[PDB]
Amino acid sequence: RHVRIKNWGSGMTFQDTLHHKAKGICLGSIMTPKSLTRGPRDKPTPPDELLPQAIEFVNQYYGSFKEAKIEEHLARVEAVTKEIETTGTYQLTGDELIFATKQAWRNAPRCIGRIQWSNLQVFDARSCSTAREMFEHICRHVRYSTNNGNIRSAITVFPQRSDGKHDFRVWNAQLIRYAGYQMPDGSIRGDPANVEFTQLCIDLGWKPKYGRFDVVPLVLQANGRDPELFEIPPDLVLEVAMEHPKYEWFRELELKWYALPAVANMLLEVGGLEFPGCPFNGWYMGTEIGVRDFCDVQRYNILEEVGRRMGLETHKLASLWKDQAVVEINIAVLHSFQKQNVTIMDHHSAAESFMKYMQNEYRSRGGCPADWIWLVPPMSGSITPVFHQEMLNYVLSPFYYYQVEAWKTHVWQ
Amino acid sequence: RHVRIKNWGSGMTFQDTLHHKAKGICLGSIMTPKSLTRGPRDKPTPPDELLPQAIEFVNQYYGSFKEAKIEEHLARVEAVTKEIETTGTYQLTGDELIFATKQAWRNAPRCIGRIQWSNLQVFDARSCSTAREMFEHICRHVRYSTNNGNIRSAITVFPQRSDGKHDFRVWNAQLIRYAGYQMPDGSIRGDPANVEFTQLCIDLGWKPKYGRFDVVPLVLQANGRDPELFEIPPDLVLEVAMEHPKYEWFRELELKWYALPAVANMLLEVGGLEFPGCPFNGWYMGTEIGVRDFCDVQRYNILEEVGRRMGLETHKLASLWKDQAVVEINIAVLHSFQKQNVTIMDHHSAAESFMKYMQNEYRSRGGCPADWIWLVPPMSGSITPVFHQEMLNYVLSPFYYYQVEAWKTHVWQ
Amino acid sequence: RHVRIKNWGSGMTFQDTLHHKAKGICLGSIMTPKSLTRGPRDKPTPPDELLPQAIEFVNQYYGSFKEAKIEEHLARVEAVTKEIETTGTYQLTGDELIFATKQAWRNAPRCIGRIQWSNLQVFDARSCSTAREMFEHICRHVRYSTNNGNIRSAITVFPQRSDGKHDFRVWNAQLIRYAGYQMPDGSIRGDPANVEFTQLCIDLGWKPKYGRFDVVPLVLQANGRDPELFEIPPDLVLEVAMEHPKYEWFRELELKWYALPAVANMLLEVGGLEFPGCPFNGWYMGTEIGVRDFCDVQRYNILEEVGRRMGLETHKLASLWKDQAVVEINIAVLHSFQKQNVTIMDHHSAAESFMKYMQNEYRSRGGCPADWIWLVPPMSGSITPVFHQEMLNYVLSPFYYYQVEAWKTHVWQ
Amino acid sequence: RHVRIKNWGSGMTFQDTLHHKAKGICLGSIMTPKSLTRGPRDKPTPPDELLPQAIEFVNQYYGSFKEAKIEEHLARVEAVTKEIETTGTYQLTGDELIFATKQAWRNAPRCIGRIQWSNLQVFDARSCSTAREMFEHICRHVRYSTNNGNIRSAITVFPQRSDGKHDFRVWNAQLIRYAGYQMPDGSIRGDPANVEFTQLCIDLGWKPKYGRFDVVPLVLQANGRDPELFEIPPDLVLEVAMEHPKYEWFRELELKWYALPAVANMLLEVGGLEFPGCPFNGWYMGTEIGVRDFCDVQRYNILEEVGRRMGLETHKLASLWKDQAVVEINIAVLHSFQKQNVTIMDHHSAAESFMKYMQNEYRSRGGCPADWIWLVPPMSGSITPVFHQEMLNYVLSPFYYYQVEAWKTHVWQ
Ligand code: HEM
Ligand code: HEM
Ligand code: HEM
Ligand code: HEM
Ligand SMILES: Cc1cc(N)nc(CCc2cncc([C@H](CN)Cc3cc(C)cc(N)n3)c2)c1
Ligand SMILES: Cc1cc(N)nc(CCc2cncc([C@H](CN)Cc3cc(C)cc(N)n3)c2)c1
Ligand SMILES: Cc1cc(N)nc(CCc2cncc([C@H](CN)Cc3cc(C)cc(N)n3)c2)c1
Ligand SMILES: Cc1cc(N)nc(CCc2cncc([C@H](CN)Cc3cc(C)cc(N)n3)c2)c1
Ligand SMILES: C[C@H](O)[C@H](O)[C@H]1CNc2nc(N)[nH]c(=O)c2N1
Ligand SMILES: C[C@H](O)[C@H](O)[C@H]1CNc2nc(N)[nH]c(=O)c2N1
Ligand SMILES: C[C@H](O)[C@H](O)[C@H]1CNc2nc(N)[nH]c(=O)c2N1
Ligand SMILES: C[C@H](O)[C@H](O)[C@H]1CNc2nc(N)[nH]c(=O)c2N1
Repeated sequence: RHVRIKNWGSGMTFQDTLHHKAKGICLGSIMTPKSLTRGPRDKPTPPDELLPQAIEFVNQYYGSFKEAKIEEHLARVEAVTKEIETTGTYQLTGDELIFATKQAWRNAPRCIGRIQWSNLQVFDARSCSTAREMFEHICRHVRYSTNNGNIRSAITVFPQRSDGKHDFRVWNAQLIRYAGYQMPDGSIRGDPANVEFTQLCIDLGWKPKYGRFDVVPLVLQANGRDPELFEIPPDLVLEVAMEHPKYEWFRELELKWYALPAVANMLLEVGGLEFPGCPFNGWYMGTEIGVRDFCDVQRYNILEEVGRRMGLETHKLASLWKDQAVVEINIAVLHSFQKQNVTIMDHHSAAESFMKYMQNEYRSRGGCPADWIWLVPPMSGSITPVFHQEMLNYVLSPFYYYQVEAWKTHVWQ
Repeated sequence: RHVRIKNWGSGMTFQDTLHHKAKGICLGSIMTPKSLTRGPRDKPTPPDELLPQAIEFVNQYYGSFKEAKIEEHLARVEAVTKEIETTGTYQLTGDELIFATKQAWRNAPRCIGRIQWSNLQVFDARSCSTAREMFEHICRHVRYSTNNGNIRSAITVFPQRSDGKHDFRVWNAQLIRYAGYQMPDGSIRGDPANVEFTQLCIDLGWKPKYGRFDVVPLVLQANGRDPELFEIPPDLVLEVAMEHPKYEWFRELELKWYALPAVANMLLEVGGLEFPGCPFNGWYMGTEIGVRDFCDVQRYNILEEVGRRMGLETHKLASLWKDQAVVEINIAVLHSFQKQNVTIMDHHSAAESFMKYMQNEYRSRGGCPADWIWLVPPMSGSITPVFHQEMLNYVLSPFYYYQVEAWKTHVWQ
Repeated sequence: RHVRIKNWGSGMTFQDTLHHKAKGICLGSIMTPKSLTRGPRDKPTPPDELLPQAIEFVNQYYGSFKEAKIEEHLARVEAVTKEIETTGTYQLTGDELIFATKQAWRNAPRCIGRIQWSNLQVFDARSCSTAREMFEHICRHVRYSTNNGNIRSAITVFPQRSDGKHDFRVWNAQLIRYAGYQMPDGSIRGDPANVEFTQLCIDLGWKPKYGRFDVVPLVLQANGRDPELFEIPPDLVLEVAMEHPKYEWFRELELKWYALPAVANMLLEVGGLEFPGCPFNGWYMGTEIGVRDFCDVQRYNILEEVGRRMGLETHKLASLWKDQAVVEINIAVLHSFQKQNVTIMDHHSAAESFMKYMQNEYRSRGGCPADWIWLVPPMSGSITPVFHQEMLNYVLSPFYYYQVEAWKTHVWQ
Repeated sequence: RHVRIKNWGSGMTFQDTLHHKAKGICLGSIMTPKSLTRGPRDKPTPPDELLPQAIEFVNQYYGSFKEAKIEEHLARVEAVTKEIETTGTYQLTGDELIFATKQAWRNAPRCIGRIQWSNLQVFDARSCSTAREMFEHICRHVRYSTNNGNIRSAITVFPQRSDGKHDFRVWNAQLIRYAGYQMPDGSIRGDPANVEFTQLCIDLGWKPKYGRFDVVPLVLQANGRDPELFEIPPDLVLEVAMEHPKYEWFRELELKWYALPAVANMLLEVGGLEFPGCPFNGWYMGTEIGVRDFCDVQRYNILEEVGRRMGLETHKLASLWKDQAVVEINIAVLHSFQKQNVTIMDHHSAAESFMKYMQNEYRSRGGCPADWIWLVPPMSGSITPVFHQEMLNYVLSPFYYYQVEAWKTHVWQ
């Protein structure tokens, strides 16, 4: 049974059926609902409970293939059953893992970038062992993805959970993020969103360097142990200085940003197994840096200042000065990234492509999970076509769930 | 059960309890869910189930007063219970109404303009009997709200619902909307969302004027009977012609819009009762006209034209040429409404005043129902505090529901 | 002894030999130098001193012909001597007259229109005797030249002056002009520059209408007699109402002007004869009305008002507000004229057309008399080629001279 | 004898007597006429042709002081007479020079700045001895007058002409001026009026830089010797980059202009002495950059382009596009110089003051020598009072004369 949804802009309608295949988990605009969280545990998933899911994942994987693969399918099911019954858990083939990481992306309902899903570099780092080693893998990763400014998407997978006590985790939210500091006059220099995390880093040893853009160290957690700190060697963090193609004074704001956006603190779910260490990256969309990173009040908040030097009437709020200023900032980001041969995509182009993605999804697998709230751009929203797209939002499997900030639960062994 | 609600903008965090007294009706971004609709009926609501709700609301009414008048309260509940007795339904004092309209405004979650909820003008018209009287009651409503420039808000309540066979309802979307016509060569002229309806109007005998800004006539329904067209007198329609502070050429586009946004076809629910005609108006928000009306591909869609006219790089999408037009078009709208002294609200001031309201509502009733998707303005979203506010969405009584539009069910006499 | 003459704009460089013929009469920018006036006299030009000037002209006339008839040159030269000896004066042949009016035009150093000179209607009114009769020829001239808006150049020539005591003249500076009146409160209303003359008319019987554009009557003198008033029928007075093509409000200044510019008060000198009655007209140049008639402080003086009305910064001198208004008014004039199918020439075309003329003159007769001060338009001067053209000013024969205005010398019967 | 002259705008007339004192020298609109030029010579000015002129000046000087200085005056008259009897020439006191330069400024009849005359830095450089020494002096002068943007007027005076074989002159017509080059395909780059000169320096060994705004070298001539080239230190050449305050695109024209207008190539006459080296500067009038430098066909010629940039009907003349652009360019010039904090006066302000200057001169020496052709701005002429003022032109003494340009008449060592 089918659910009707309409693109009010084109009149085109899809019939969504893939929903009636969803894990059945209005908590309305909540950023991190419980429904999308996967907490810690501390005994391994009951093996009885894991079995049906593993058959289901094996079944998904095999029915992904061009011709039927009967022989090897039946083989794999038996194989997997025995493995769980005898060992409590199971291991997945090198391929299975590729397929899952790609599928879980495809299933991520907040990612506008999804047209790229079939195209994802998969770093199998499951046999990883000290934080020493986690750090090395993460560099192998950043080097590949930064690709001399021609960003590519890639994922690095650290060994499954077992226990719920021997977790491999990156504690940082993103691989590369700017520090933020509470200054003695009560003011915040740096990135206010990160005041808390940086404190943690300082507490754990890091020398606080008191600057607008200091890159915070990796906080790496091997086998559930206490975390250890590593600094990403600077020449692997690729950055872009902001300038504006018309306004000189832009350069004087002395603004820059990193090229590579990588989520680190999220957990991957596959046929019942959980990986709490999987950092993945794509490339940036204009507005993320422009609108958010630079104009959000709780991030860099450069909006007021720019209005002032565009000489706008920053006091009559009705003059739309704020909107003008946003747009200039956003041109500046794109322009800088282009003037520099560093991959980046504007929100219009993104949305356009997402519409094509959404189209083939319905055409090919009967559906497409999507968070409208997340997918419609932080700026000039109803000008993009996704704005007028009725969309359904649901949890499939494989899937990327958020977990609980690691420090919130860790026991300092 | 108290539910946590954060404003990632400031940090300020609300507790929410009000959700609990919501007779609890992911249908994600669906424009009109069945959840939010009030269908047609052919019998009157059963004695049995109409009484509990009748009581419910009288309760609300009284425990909202100066203090608490104890036996108007038992003598009003005496009244109602014995009123359902002898004709199985009931009346509301010329005054329980003033309350429930103001209350159901307070309760409509998509309205960003709810700081003004107590400042409403109630036009009692529940006695009214030809459609041609409906017409006059509406023109009172209009001349009043238009107020020669300075807009005030008003609702007009028509007779409730007996058999359902005898409904009083306006078929229009809003009172003032522009007609849309499908031209000989297949092209469209006017407001293209309204083609549909303009068509219907013509079939009911309206002479089409084949013009971009023609005001479509009222289609009116006297208790059940077929509908009759009455055109509004042209000088009860206040309109603003568009021009730009900086762009003399903007006039050349010859664009204008109406002063007054009113909603004809929603149904009010009050402690059990249903009123299928209750038009209500407020004043316009900048974007509704600037962004939405003018820029939407399925509306006037002038964006391409304005960018040619500002000579931007209208072929390189990533030049943000779209985002600039949209700003400039909106300054035009905002500026034109000041130049001709007509109440208008830019989307910032709206947002801010909403945030103040939302704060009040959580302070004084422990909850504020809000549909994030509708409240965040259609341009420059994240530059308005509401974007960063987590919100809960729920239906209370009294409430304004959408109906299936008359022409689709109404049995043709 | 040719004089070098450089056009700094082009670099092109003429050699003037025609100044050698100048009757050799720094009076820098004086509007009416003594040497361009022909005063009254009160005895005929002495037979003696006239004779050579008559021959003079005669050779110049015949030496003008393509052909060259020697025996007619002699026949004419003979007729003339034998005419001057016996009458004391001579008579021009009809044809000689055409030639002479045309030549004096060519010889008018202040007239940018000269490209047109070979092409000019000549009305012979030398046999005229009553003032009423003068008035008839004049309306013939006006209907002819007005030509339903397609203006044509023409001159009407009244009886030569005989003894200086029997002059036929028009006292009016121009055939069509608006009255200026001195109001009781100090202020002036109408054409301030014309208060003076208006007064005289009132004095001779005319009823003042106290209106901004009131057409003054004709003040006509027939051989010596006190002048008489006739009003040109409103039908022969073609006018144009100013509107601007972007500013509706322009029409609110209720401005108009007349289509026909005719100098009436000047004196033609041919071969020692003086005709002090000879009005001639051409078509208007934009700027004459736009810059001069409307913006001269001592004329209609509308400039400040057009300023306020356009919204410019009219107390900051440096804002160039004075210069923007003058451009817009000047457009209104051209626009208005086009709009009503009435010949008008803008000052740019005029400039260029003069340059083509000047150059032909240098080619064909070795010189071209030219008053730089009068020829360079009253706005955007250096933008016209005549500005960078070095010129010589000098008096040839025939020639149009200024006269001492009649009322200043006339003795009244 | 008195000479009456009218201001047609104001009605006001002066009578002029100062002209009787003019050393008695139509040479019509000639830029650089014989009568205002001052020959080279090869003998000293014969002593007793000098004498009457020396007494004359000495008389003027003492006559300038508020209270008769009888003794000191007589002393100086004999002083001088002796000096001439015995040396065949004379020196003038440091003070007399200060007085002369100012008087001669007052007497230069083409300078609308003259309102300032009483107010001039006078660099005595009469002791000067080499071309290098000349260069030294000229910098003192530029750093002084440039005065950090706040322009001040100054004159530097090099040693009087002796036998006029040992002249001291700067061959450059102005101090700072841009080179103009004739490019290989005959197009002209830079300042086309300046081509032939720039070629001269190229030939005296300047390395041509082939840009738009190349500052030319100084061509210096000491003691009649051949000249030598010096380049002004670039940081003494203050320039203004041009931007319109409404049109961003203006900045894209990439125009700038120097801040200091200094005339070198003129000769000072005082009491029969000739100074062939006296460079003077004042500050700019808007128009001479905006209208002339930027719009003359023979200059930077931008008009066509700005027209295109502005959407104007550059193909239909009568649209007055040309007039509209010349305005905006001019605004840009003033606005640029104002924002960059550099003295400039606009042509209305200029003219309004000349008018006060004139009116004082009449009040107080019975005259004011004025070239109307040069005084009336190259734009909106009629809109400035001077257009309407009849003015007399004549040569007093002291006086700044023009010279045969040095390269025409230099005996090449
Ligand atoms: C072609 C490259 C990609 C682009 C252009 C892109 C674009 C985006 C953007 C703009 C967001 C929202 C970011 C924000 O709100 O702060 C997002 C969210 C997300 N994307 Fe992507 N994406 C890309 C690749 C990926 C990849 C490779 C994965 C993992 C396989 C992924 C999974 C997600 C997830 C899980 C979110 C949720 C955001 C959160 O709460 O942190 N995306 N994507
Ligand atoms: C005080 C003036 C008012 C302002 C400024 C205002 C503002 C707005 C805005 C901007 C919208 C969204 C428009 C759209 O998306 O098409 C809206 C929708 C709405 N408002 Fe208001 N409002 C006002 C008065 C009222 C009143 C008097 C009522 C009823 C008593 C009301 C109930 C609603 C409802 C139910 C909607 C949803 C409309 C729909 O789905 O068609 N508002 N309001
Ligand atoms: C094609 C038609 C003509 C045009 C466009 C034209 C243009 C002009 C203009 C623009 C002026 C200056 C007006 C002012 O500043 O007051 C002028 C002055 C003059 N033109 Fe013409 N002209 C035309 C025909 C004639 C004719 C037919 C004659 C006589 C044969 C003539 C002789 C003069 C004279 C004598 C002046 C100086 C008049 C004065 O001081 O009032 N022009 N002309
Ligand atoms: C307040 C300062 C001054 C201003 C604003 C000013 C303004 C002007 C202007 C606009 C011109 C016409 C320039 C042109 O068409 O190229 C001019 C010409 C002239 N001014 Fe000045 N002036 C100033 C000071 C001086 C000084 C200090 C002198 C010499 C002492 C001077 C002597 C002249 C001379 C001789 C000319 C004739 C220009 C030529 O053909 O080279 N002015 N002045
Ligand atoms: C794969 C990828 C691609 C891309 N273009 N951008 C990204 C952005 C990742 C990111 C960076 N900085 C902040 C965020 C989000 C806030 N916008 C993370 C977040 C924060 C919070 C408080 C809740 C939540 N659910 N998610 C996400 C990831
Ligand atoms: C009371 C009031 C105030 C105000 N400022 N603006 C308005 C706008 C009313 C309006 C005008 N034009 C179109 C609409 C709605 C779209 N936003 C119509 C609509 C269409 C559909 C398919 C669903 C829906 N729920 N509503 C609403 C109403
Ligand atoms: C034949 C012709 C053509 C044309 N296009 N314009 C005209 C303008 C005639 C005109 C109209 N209004 C005033 C004037 C002149 C000043 N502009 C009159 C005049 C006045 C004074 C005080 C002195 C003088 N020499 N000339 C002339 C004539
Ligand atoms: C002291 C001073 C002040 C000021 N505001 N402007 C100036 C003008 C400097 C200047 C710059 N470029 C050209 C000129 C003159 C053109 N108006 C040059 C010139 C050329 C010719 C051929 C003749 C002539 N007499 N004068 C002058 C000087
Ligand atoms: C499909 C999607 O829900 C639809 O385009 C909605 C989105 N948000 C909106 N928000 C407001 N305020 N008004 C609207 O019409 C819409 N349209
Ligand atoms: C309250 C609300 O959920 C929150 O501010 C969200 C809204 N939508 C978003 N959408 C994206 N893509 N990224 C964000 O950070 C947010 N913030
Ligand atoms: C004083 C000066 O001669 C007078 O204002 C002149 C200037 N130049 C002119 N030039 C033309 N063509 N017409 C005029 O009236 C004038 N007026
Ligand atoms: C030919 C004419 O004299 C030449 O183009 C003059 C005109 N008037 C001028 N007036 C000023 N002030 N400066 C100039 O260069 C000129 N040029």
